[PDB]
Amino acid sequence: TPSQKVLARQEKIKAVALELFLTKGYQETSLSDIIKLSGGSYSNIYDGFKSKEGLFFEILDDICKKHFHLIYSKTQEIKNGTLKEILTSFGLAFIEIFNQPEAVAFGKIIYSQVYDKDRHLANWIENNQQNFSYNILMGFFKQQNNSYMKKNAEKLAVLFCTMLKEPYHHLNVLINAPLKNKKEQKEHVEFVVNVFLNGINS
Amino acid sequence: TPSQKVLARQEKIKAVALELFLTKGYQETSLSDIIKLSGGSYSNIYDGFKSKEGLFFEILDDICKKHFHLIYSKTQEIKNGTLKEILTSFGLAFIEIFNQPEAVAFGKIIYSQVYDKDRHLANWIENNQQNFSYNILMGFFKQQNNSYMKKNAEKLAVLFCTMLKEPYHHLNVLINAPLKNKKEQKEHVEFVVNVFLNGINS
Ligand SMILES: C[C@H](CCC(=O)O)[C@H]1CC[C@H]2[C@@H]3[C@H](O)C[C@@H]4C[C@H](O)CC[C@]4(C)[C@H]3C[C@H](O)[C@]12C
Ligand SMILES: C[C@H](CCC(=O)O)[C@H]1CC[C@H]2[C@@H]3[C@H](O)C[C@@H]4C[C@H](O)CC[C@]4(C)[C@H]3C[C@H](O)[C@]12C
Repeated sequence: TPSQKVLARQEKIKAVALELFLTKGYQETSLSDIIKLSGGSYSNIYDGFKSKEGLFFEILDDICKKHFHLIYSKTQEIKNGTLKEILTSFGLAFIEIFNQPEAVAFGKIIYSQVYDKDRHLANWIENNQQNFSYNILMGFFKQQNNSYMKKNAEKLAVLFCTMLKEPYHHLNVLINAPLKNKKEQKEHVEFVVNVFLNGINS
Repeated sequence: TPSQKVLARQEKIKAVALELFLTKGYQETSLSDIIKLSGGSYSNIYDGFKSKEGLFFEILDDICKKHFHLIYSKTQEIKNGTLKEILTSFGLAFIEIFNQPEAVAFGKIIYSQVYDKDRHLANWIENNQQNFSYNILMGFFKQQNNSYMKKNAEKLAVLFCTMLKEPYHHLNVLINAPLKNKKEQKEHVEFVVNVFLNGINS
């Protein structure tokens, strides 16, 4: 199929771009480096492919796609679980994802574009909001028969993700702070989930 | 006094460096730009002054100094306040600080050094840990007659700061997301403080 061939060609460009970002560095690599090693599989493929910035985000697209399904799965298959159980389910999958060297390596690439005048990053977030994981949590919240939970559902989703993620991913990215091993991951999830549901007065 | 003169000279270099970072851009400005406009007030002042990186952190030093005292004040003068009251006191001062364009402008400078091979940033955090604000919260926690609060005091301090700060400062920095106006600041503090103390089951 001509369509399959196109997709295959696209997966080729991105795989090259990725290997360069990883091998040579994001800042070091120009589009042309990408076109050269993509050989006759480019010519001009240009839709998210006009710049190395677009390619990175086309790649990040895929990664976030795979992140969602994967978190949705540990979630989808739970037996009428309590809030606690779906909360710690999501948590484990979420936190494991952000303690992979890949989370950090892409993290660094994003942080480095802080002075991008082209603003590819703003567009990406502005136009990929539906594909973020917290929409899963936000979804379970509105299901709950709690007016507080239902009216604050989005803010709560973001708040819980942050609690699990936050000082830590940021320190990983900026100064290469060590990742959490699964034991630590589990610990922190229980910890956060408890404060979150029950608060510290107890 | 010769010492006063030295300090004055130092405040001159940093004030120049700051104006350049703000006016010309951090990445755009080299040490020499700083030395030229500092005129005869440099020659080689070199202790945190050997690089533009050192100057930035010498400046950040001062800013974090002023941030601490200021937060300590809204805190220090409270009448045997409940955890709630010192929590919302700290919160307001903390969150107001991070919704100033200055927080964001320095935020951008830090994020941009993600590929700094000299690692000035790691040293700065590694060697300025005592001067961070959460040490204030960590301090009130250990005072509380709660074994949970006292044994987790540090993790709780960091956790509360994060809840107030986190998706938001990060989005401010990377994509220039809008700041919170004081009304929104207050709202978010009450919100966070409540989940934090009482959890969402209620
Ligand atoms: C918290 C909120 C979205 C909640 C979430 O993590 O799903 C904000 C905070 C930082 C933003 C994130 C990052 O700066 C970019 C990240 C890329 C990751 O692989 C997933 C999305 C990603 C993490 C972004 C999604 C979303 O805009 C983030 C995560
Ligand atoms: C949360 C924890 C420290 C808690 C705190 O904010 O006081 C971590 C997260 C991000 C780190 C911070 C930033 O990347 C650098 C920030 C500079 C700010 O003006 C104050 C400290 C500052 C904010 C850093 C202090 C500390 O290492 C931070 C804040």
